[PDB]
Amino acid sequence: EELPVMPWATSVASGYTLLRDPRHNKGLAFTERERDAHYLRGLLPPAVVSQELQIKKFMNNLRQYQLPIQCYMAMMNLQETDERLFYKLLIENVVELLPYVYTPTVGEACQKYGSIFGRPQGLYVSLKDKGRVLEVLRNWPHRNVQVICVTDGERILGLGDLGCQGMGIPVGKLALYTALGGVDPSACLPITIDVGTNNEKLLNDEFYIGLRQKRARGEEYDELMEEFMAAVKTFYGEKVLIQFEDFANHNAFDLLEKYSKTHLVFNDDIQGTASVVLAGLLAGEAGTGIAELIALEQSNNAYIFPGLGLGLVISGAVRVHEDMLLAASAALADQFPPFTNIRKISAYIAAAVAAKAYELGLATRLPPPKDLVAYAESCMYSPVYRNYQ
Amino acid sequence: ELPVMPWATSVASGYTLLRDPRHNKGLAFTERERDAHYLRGLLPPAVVSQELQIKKFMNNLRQYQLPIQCYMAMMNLQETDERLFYKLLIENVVELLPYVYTPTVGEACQKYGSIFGRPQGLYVSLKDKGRVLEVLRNWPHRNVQVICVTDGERILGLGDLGCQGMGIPVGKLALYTALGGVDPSACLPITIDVGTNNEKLLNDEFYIGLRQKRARGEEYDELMEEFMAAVKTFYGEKVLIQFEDFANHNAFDLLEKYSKTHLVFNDDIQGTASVVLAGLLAALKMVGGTLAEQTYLFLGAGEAGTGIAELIALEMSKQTKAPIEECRKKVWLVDSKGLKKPWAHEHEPLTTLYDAVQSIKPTVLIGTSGVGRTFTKEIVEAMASINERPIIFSLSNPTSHSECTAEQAYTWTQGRAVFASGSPFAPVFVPGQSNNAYIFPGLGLGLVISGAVRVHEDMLLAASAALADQATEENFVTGSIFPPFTNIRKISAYIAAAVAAKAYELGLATRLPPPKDLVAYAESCMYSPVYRNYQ
Amino acid sequence: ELPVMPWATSVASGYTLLRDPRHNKGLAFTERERDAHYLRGLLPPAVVSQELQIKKFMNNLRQYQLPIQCYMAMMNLQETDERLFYKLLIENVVELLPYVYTPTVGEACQKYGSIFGRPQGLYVSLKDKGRVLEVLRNWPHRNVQVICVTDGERILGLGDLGCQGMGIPVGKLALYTALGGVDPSACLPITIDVGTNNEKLLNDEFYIGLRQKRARGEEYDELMEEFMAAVKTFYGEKVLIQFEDFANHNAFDLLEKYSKTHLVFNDDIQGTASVVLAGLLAALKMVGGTLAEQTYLFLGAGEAGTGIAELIALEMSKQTKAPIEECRKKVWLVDSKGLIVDSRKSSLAPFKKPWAHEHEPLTTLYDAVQSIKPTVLIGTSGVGRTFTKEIVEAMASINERPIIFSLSNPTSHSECTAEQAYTWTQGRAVFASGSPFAPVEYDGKTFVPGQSNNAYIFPGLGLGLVISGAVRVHEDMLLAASAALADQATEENFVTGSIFPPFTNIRKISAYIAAAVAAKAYELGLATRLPPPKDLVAYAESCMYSPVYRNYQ
Amino acid sequence: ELPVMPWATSVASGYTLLRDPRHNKGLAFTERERDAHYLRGLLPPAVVSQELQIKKFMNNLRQYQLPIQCYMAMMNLQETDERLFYKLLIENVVELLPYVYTPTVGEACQKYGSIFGRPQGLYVSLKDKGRVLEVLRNWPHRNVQVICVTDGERILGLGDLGCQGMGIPVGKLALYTALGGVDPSACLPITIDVGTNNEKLLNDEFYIGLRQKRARGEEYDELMEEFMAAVKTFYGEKVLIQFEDFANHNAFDLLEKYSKTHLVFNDDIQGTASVVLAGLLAALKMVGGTLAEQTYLFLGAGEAGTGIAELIALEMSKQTKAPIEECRKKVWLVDSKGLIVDSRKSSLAPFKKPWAHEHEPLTTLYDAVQSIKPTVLIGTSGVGRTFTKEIVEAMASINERPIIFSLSNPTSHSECTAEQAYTWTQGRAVFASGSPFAPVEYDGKTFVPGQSNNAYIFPGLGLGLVISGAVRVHEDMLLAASAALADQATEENFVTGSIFPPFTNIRKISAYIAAAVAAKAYELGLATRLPPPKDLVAYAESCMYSPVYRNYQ
Repeated sequence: EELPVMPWATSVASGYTLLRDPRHNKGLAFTERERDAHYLRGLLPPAVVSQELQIKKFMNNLRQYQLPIQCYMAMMNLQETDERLFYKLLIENVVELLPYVYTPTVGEACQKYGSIFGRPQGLYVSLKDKGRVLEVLRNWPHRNVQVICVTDGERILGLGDLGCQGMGIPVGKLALYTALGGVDPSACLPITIDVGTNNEKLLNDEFYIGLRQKRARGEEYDELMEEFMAAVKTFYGEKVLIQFEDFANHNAFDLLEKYSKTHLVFNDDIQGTASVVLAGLLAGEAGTGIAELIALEQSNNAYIFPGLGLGLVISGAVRVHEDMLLAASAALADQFPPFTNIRKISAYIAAAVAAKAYELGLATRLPPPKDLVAYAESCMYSPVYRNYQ
Repeated sequence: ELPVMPWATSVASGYTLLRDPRHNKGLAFTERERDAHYLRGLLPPAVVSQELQIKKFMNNLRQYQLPIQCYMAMMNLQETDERLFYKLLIENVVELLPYVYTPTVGEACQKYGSIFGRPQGLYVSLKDKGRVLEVLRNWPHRNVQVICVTDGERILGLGDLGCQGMGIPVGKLALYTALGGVDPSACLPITIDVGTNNEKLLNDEFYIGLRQKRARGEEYDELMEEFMAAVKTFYGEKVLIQFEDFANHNAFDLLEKYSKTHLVFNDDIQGTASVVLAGLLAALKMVGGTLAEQTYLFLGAGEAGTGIAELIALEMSKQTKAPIEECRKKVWLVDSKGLKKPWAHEHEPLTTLYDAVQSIKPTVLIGTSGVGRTFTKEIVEAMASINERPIIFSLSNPTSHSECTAEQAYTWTQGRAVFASGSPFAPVFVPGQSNNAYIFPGLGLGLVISGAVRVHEDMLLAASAALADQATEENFVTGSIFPPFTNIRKISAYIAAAVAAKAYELGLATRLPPPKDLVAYAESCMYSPVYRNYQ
Repeated sequence: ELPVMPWATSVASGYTLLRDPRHNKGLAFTERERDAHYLRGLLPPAVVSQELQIKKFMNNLRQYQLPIQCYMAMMNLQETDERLFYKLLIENVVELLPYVYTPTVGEACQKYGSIFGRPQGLYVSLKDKGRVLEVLRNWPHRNVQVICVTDGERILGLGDLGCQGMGIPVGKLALYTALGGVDPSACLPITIDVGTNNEKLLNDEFYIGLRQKRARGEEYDELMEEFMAAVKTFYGEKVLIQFEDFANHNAFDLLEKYSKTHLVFNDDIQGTASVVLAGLLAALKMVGGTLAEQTYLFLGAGEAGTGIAELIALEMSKQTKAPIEECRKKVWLVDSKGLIVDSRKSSLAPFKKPWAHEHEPLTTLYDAVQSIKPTVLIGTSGVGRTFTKEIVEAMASINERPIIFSLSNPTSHSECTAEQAYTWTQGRAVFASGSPFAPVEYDGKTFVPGQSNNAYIFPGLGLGLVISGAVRVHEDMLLAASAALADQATEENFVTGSIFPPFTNIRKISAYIAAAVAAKAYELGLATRLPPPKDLVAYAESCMYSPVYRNYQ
Repeated sequence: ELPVMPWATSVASGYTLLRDPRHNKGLAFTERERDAHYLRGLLPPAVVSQELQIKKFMNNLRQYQLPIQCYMAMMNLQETDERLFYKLLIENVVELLPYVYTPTVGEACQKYGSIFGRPQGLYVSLKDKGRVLEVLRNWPHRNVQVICVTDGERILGLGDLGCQGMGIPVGKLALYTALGGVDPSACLPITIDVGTNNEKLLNDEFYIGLRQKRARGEEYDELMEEFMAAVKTFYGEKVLIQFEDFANHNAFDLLEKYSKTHLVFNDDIQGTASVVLAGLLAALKMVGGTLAEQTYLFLGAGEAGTGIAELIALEMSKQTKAPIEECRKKVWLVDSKGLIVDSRKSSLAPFKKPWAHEHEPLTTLYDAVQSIKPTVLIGTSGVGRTFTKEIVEAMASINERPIIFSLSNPTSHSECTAEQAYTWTQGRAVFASGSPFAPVEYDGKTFVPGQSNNAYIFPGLGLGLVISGAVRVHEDMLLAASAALADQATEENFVTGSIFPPFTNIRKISAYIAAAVAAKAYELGLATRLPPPKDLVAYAESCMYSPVYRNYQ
């Protein structure tokens, strides 16, 4: 078409290019044959160390950090250096690590985001990108995005407006879509929309990473959000999931009402909460969201969103329907069970969500497979290291 | 005839640029650099200066409870934003030296397998026999100037740490860059893995080396010969090979052999001799007297022990104009068996150090035993009884292995001792650290900038005299014989100029003709870690 | 469990961008693109349009004295600026087809080693046994849609050219892209090298293949089985495997076996059948008559001869509702031993047996023409000048408008020329050839003989399978393609003597063929791209690769 | 403070390796190299040596009908496999010099836009004012040793070809590599585009330059000053800047100005004087006599005529220890108005005045020959057939062995042919020409007249400057190069009539010239690679780039 394209060059990763790619880096788990074939001989010490031994070593060091924020920083650095090791470690130690990678330590990470800023994660779209949102998306090196987790940072947990530093939440949430729901991490895209912040402490902080101005509202905000949602559809198509999160309530409801008619969209604070509380049973975002779903039919949202996201992706759903939330709740209640078997739980939720998408005529991956549970499991990302040619 | 690696070059942009520690500026990339290199959106909107990034990193680093955690964060920084790492290190050298170098670097080697993070340096093992050149070809920097090589057999006073000895050459080269201005892209840390005799490491599931006992004799010699031939073939005649943390017999044999055919330096032998001699020249400028009027007694007669003693005798002969054999008579050493061959003078056989202190009556006492608490209250009180201002050097590293602490040296002598240590000590009197990092960066720079092809003993004398010339009344009043590390870049420039002048004078320099102002020339050659602006 | 290749991605700039034929625009990079991708100074100041670059290339190409030199310049262009190559090919298709396809491509295969330039395609040899999957992993495009594979044993009528047979699939795929709109990044030309029986090539110091005689039997079978299993493992169930230039027994065996397990077709058998049936339907629309009323006589009874005869009998059975066995009765073929007859049955190759009707033996084509009195004569012999003056005059005595197809390639192998067909029939023959012939001036008229080029069918058939997500080729898709092409042949081309529409409107023709093939895939329950779009012609067009330059960020 | 380009390095493999002309070996990659660099399957099975690739290339090249087609194939090879290009060029230098260099390179400049293929060199235009350093940063080789630059105002005898003048520095640098052993990665061809006064090019839709008239004065000066400052800033004090194909006055001004601040050579001015002086020293070695004993007469008193005359007078002053003014006394020149004499001084261009000796005015060359009775006659007029039968016969009457140099280029402009020189002197002329003539059969002998090709001198001169780390060019280095080239002319070439040794041994010749130039740099205190090696010939040879393929890890 007429729109500009990024010219991408592809080559075999070897040497430090391979060691510095978190998607391909195995660290000391590269075998002697892989080291010889990819020009790593001498760049690594002689020992070949399995994924399991690397997990053990990482957990031993992590437990020696005095502060939870230091465990969070070591986890983010791991995610951005050896992705497969990060996901396998997270899956195997989910109960111990969820408080570090997610709530509550992820909230403290957003408060201190500027001061602890390390390896770059996610994509930032600000007011300075007006008229250029598509151009910003073209810098993202993964073409086939399936799940976007987006925030404007206005309502981070119970911590309020954390502006551009709200990025820690979509980054944390997507790690859970991968670890708990098996969504491929290369298909995940955390986004922060920076329209300024009303947080005076952050506006005075020399380490703040966002636009140093008060929060845009009304038409200026609306125009950027409309350009963003149009750019996401133009570039990623009709099937991309846009998961809104940690937006202020009036905005969260307006965004959900508007974009749920034109895109595949859901708001975990409104809909995920309503779904998990209903599954449990069997006046804001949560209060009215839950009340509505009750009338229609640990309370952690991570029991529902990973399986729900997986169910939408595997069915090629183009819209989220309230009946999918009812199906996700019934599937969870049929299984609260612990987070130790979250992958099996997510497969059952994904199969129930996918079945509803087919029944409502909202699925595009046609015809539906006969066993949706086995199909969901076959689609789940496995963080076991690959063997290299 | 030899195979070559086909390298492809392209403009770094996007994540390729962000993941290259040599070019990554993090949030310091300007809006124009972000637009030009496809970073827009990959980074949050703020542009954050190198100075703000230093402040942020130091704030976080000070919150780590353990020194090893500070070391780990420093290694990760070196391997993510190297300019930031070097600028931070230079500006906070006094605070950070104990974390990036001695003593924490020793603990890093002990735990190296368990804390393994980003890959650093090059490993050459017994499995690479007949393929050493092929291994060097994998190193992505063609113009190597300084190689720091070890086999991990003598790590500080911690003994055999095998392949885990890599932490020392990695730390040493960070100091050649930060303190001496050697370009980091021209630095190559190497560990030679021939196995280890450390049974705990051989049993450790996290050990990173060959899980075998050390090779010795012909098998070892053949690998070392192939390694030294490969280094000359690939990097030429002017590459500096700095040997470090080798066991004593091996260290002396390697130095004797390769100093005739390559530009080589053994920091444990020669760097130590140079820094201690400078310390002695400075101490004599603070307390009075000459080198010839002194009586020397060493505890430990290995690399450091005989290394220092040999240079003391050399400087004494240049001043007195007398033969070196005569200058050796007033220098004594005590090994594990009691009171290497040029030092065995005619004397009654004594076993304990205390009995040697009473019989010899030294004015200078130097500890290089690698054994802790060997300088007892009795020995230090005897030194204070024999001399008005006894000169005591307790050099054994790490801190637990030190012969005595600074607190002990000043308390037992009633504040009369002239103290210097190998380990970093807190003020009591500001104890001087007889740190080799005062000499090797400037010495290394001096050899590189002059295009020296051989190290000569007179360059060690020139390096010692230039460091002593930097020790003024400003540091003497505090009780420190050495100038502080705060002005290490200026000190290194003076050392480099003195070493380069010596190379030209001896006909060993190849960068001809010599520049007129060698100090200004050394400074102009020093790597600056200020961020570059990008096209 | 299987090993994977670790691929690294980065923004192409400078010489990396200039040396990538997929992104290189040469002097068409704008000043803004040059600034953004570090090209400023690497190129002279002028910005030169794709249209000006086409003109400049065509000017230079017309100055080469030898057709092989035009072919070499075309291959070098394909491997330096592929968008320019495809746009130039589409715009100058009539002029360039003889250089990039038959006949020049036959000469290119004969001289392939001596003219070897930029690497094209993938070679899988006997030395790759047990490592075929590893070889496929070196191919830098993961989502392959169309594979054109050869072992080079039957190149045109030239026989065995071994590893140098690679010129054919490379040429065919450029036509799937230029004429059918298949994305070139989704095309994969493959040569399977099992050696060659060509003694001249084995003695040639410039030969590029294994310097051995052809492997046969078990060793060959095991490599082919490993190859077909590797293609399915790596590219999935929907990849199209188009077999080409295989010798006849092998071609029929490969087609019978792999058509049950993969999406396959053999262009020499099925593609030829489909274009020739379209030509016959067009000839009958031009001159009147039905398929059933005809009497057919073929010279040559191999891949093309029997493949075409089968599709004629099949189309006839659909039109008449009669059994296919009854429809084969007025179809006759002459091989190297003479007329194929019932008395010869025991010694015939199986593909010949359905055509062995009861009849006295006849040893020459002339005798077969006089005894059988065909209304349609088709040459697929590989032997030039076999449609003699006497044979063509007998056709013109037997028929008011004899239908004569001289399909053997390259040109020197044609059974007769267009000049001969029109002169020898006093301008009454309905003529078509495999080789391009110039217009013929006869009496006061100009005759433009149609070329029964497989490229009229395979690009659209390939696109139709891809866009519908077809998992199997069905014979009814070949009939749908033939009917779609014949529907494009009108009075506009008939008035000039051409039974085919010209290649100038090939993109539109391929869209109609693709839509008819895709409709057939949906109707037969063989399509996986569900649901079918309502307008399959508009859908086919929307899927076609456009070689217009992109604008770069 | 200045911005830097962030460069990323990685191991080349697959198509990245095949598309890099510096590393690409084509079919010469061994099976082990193919396995190690992910090429298995990307190439056909045969491993074909560098020698076989040279043979294959030469076979194809000889089949092109047009010389420009040979040139295009050569440029495409240079930009696909440079080691193959250089090894082929070295081995076939006599045959290929007329295609890669003069005269075909001039035709290439005239048609540069219409034949534009793979990008070569760097373009700096008026649009780059204030950004010249930024343009140099896009060049992917950091350690440039030799820059060949033009503004294309005077290409051979073809005039102003503007931006299309790039073909000359590209050709000249291929010769610094092939003939002199300068590493090609250290060579940088540059065209400065300030517009063109060529109306045919400004009207040509395929012109590649700024479509404007040529800038002059301050605008031109400011770009040239920024360019020369950028070259020093980025490449240092030791980079060689070789000016070429500039108009006479501009070339003079640029050489006078930048010779004081940079390492600067103008091949047209300085290389020409050096090669003709070498021819004269060799002619005198062949037939006997000294420079001082000769009487010189030139037809043409321009850049070449006066440049050569000055270098002859300079060498004569060194040999005799006499002032150069005394050495100019037996050197005479005839311009378009006749003999340059003292009485004409008021109307002469200042550069002609040192040659205006006292003498009666003479209007024809014939009268000048009869009156002056030269022993040496040199044609630098640009006017063909001005060395008439009468003139050549008079030279043979005056001298037993007349030395006749007909240096005007191309052969159509030559003052006389080799056939004419030998016939008109009964085989007694010592003849050389600027352009090649075929051997001459006269009496029972074969005469091979030598050519005053600048390519004999500049490769070795450039190498001599590079290897010694010279910071300035001195006129004595030109004398050392001439003496070194003449020393290579032996009885082996004299017996055939050639005063120059053949180009077949050019690598050895260049090593001797390089050693003599380097020795001169050390002697004059202009060399920085200190101390000088003891054997400068062996040192020059050890520095020469060898185009034999590397083995890959």
